[PDB]
Amino acid sequence: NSAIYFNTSQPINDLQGSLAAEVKFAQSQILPAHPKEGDSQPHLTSLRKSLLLVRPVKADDKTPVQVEARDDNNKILGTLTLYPPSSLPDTIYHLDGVPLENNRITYAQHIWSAELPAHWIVPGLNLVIKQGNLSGRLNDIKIGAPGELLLHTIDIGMLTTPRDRFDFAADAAAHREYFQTIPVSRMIVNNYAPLHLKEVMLPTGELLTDMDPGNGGWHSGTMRQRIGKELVSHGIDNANYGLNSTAGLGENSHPYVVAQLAAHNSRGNYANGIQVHGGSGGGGIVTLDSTLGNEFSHDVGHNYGLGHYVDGFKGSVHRSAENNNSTWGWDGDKKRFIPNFYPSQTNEKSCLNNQCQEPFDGHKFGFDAMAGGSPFSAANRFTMYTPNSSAIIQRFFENKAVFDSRSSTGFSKWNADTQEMEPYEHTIEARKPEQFGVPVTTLVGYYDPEGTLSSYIYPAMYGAYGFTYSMNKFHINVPTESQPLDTKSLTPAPEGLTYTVNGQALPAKENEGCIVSVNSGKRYCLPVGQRSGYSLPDWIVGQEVYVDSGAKAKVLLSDWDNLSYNRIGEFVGNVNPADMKKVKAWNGQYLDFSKPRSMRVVYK
Ligand SMILES: [Zn+2]
Repeated sequence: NSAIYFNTSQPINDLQGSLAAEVKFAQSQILPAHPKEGDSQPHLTSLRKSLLLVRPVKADDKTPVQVEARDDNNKILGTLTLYPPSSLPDTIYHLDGVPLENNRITYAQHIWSAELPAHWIVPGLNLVIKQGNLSGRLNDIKIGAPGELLLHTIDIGMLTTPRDRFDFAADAAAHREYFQTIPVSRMIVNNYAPLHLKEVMLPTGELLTDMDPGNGGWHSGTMRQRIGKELVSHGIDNANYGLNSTAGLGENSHPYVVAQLAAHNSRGNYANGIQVHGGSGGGGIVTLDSTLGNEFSHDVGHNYGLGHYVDGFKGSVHRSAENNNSTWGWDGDKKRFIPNFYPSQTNEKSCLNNQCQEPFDGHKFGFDAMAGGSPFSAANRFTMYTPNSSAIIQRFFENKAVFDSRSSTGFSKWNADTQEMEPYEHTIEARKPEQFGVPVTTLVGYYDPEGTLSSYIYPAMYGAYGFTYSMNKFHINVPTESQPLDTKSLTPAPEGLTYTVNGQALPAKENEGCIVSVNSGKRYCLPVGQRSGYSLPDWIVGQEVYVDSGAKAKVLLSDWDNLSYNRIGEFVGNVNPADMKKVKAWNGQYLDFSKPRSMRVVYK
């Protein structure tokens, strides 16, 4: 017994030409080239590596399939030679050993595949697919904004020590696992040092010690709101926006211009004991008890503009291929599909408001993460969003501005009319960061502007990545590099504060020059006036790389160890591997610098 195919649906042609083929892309999920009538699916997100699935209407698993990609200007981007149906990526339930029958599962039969680089996924992209003498064109590809998510993590102890159970924050792989489920180009997970509050001061001017006089719970308690949410979370969000002061009561003062969320763990001593907070999110905040699984995907989901049971059954239940709201996930690092069903054969149906989705070969179909869904396996510790929710999440990111160090305003926002990221003016009067994603010391507390009395500065909060600038609530970001009716001596920041970047690597700064791994996105940066050691670090040597040079900088590369034999190539701006292969060197010849061995960063 062998081969159990998920998608047995009749392929519909998506091309204009000789070749009849169905086309699918795959980022945070498998998405169609042409969505069916009444189906809600996300479209391609700009600047994110995409799988390309080609299913010829008239099957041919033998004749080589090729893809020629062209940009808006009709310049050939590249040519790919697809993998035969036999080489189609497996499920994450597959095991290595040739004769636990999940290994039989395969997405579909007769599907050809390739990987389209991130820099191709930009509005204007057109494909020409050829299968021998046959050819077809896909020239109406919808590509959305390169969406961004900035997520802060802090563990708050309120009249107690921090819980120390923020699994997500302590696990880099979880940041990566979550990135696979959402339709963004870039995700930054910023670590804040845990906050310990032995005393708690309220905007009413009431100092607490020992316990909050009211009751607390999962969704309640005064501290949970005033401190956990407004002071800490909206404090971190507001400081990054440059707002020096806001009211000590309320959430409306938060501008929420960028998709910036401050996720926390909060527990405090109340008049009914130590109460752990959780189960909520919105307006740039996340109150998490469980930081992995459904609670994370739901709470964060709320920040994307989502409610509960989005669009009833049609929108909330994961479906088989003959239906709408049907898809499978994609793990772009593992190079494997994430099926929308549990690995166990329980023969259970998935129902909502009486409607049901029948199981796939015994496997129970999942659930949106705003309708009580849960991860399928430890392969991805997060809940898969249904195509309907994923489409809403995508629209949400596209409509948000982005912190952008290369922008004249420090911000960029998508122009749906010109199909490009354009500068966005942030208003406090114009407000622009002096420093971008630098370590930060977030100073926080309350002050009485009229006086008489009770102004209180809280202990300094320390972040790995933030933005710096030149009763009421104060929230100011100071660069940690500086070293730090009330006065308080500020403790220096602890050591190991680190942020994570998933997807698109961060851009090179003004007087900086990088080479970046096409695979991992891990950068090797040097400032202007600096060179590498004798040879580049072992990790980057032999790797497929792109150059990212700052406005005031120039990148010098050699294909030899030490910038030797005058075999130096000059790279300015953003240069891709294909444009690193025939570059004129200082020694008057054209050389390949696609696998460099030494580097130097100069001005100009
Ligand atoms: Zn909810």
